[PDB]
Amino acid sequence: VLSEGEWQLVLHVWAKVEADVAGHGQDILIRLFKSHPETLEKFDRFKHLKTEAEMKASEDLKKHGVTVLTALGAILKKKGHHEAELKPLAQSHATKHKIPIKYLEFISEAIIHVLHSRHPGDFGADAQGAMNKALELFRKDIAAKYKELGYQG
Ligand code: HEM
Repeated sequence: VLSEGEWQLVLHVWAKVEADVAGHGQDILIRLFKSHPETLEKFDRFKHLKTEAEMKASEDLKKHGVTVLTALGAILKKKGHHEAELKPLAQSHATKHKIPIKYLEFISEAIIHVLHSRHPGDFGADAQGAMNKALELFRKDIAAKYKELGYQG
């Protein structure tokens, strides 16, 4: 359970993300795909992209970055009371898109890296720990729905 102080740190940096959702979404998906190439293979939409330059030029990848960060932002602004928003996301990522929990750990590392790079004055170590905790809470609760459905592994 995050404290109110930890939520404030998370949502303070998140409001900075919201000034450039698309740019962040690009940088986070590119870092995920470069750091963990197995993740790119899960997207038939993107698996043609073979260089970072082709990634950065793809408008469809930039669109999907916005989709991902808009969904994450709506879950973070619920401060933990996010059951309605996670149900459908866990259901599609377990049963349709076939994404292991560990790749949600990987995209959480890429989100934390990109926020540190873009917002270092609002993303010191207090806020990095709080955002770590918020992304762990997201993973914990998606993993419980995976397990329900027979996909925790
Ligand atoms: C912060 C974590 C994530 C969030 C909030 C998120 C959110 C979303 C949303 C909102 C959609 C479209 C609606 C849906 O299908 O449920 C989607 C689609 C999808 N996601 Fe995620 N996602 C996340 C992580 C990942 C990861 C780590 C992968 C792959 C490694 C992944 C793979 C996919 C795929 C393959 C689609 C379908 C894309 C398409 O072909 O249009 N997701 N995601």
